[PDB]
Amino acid sequence: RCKTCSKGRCRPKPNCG
Repeated sequence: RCKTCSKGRCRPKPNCG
């Protein structure tokens, strides 16, 4: 549960790929 979805956008984490 490291990946987070921005407000409206959904992208991978910088360190948690």
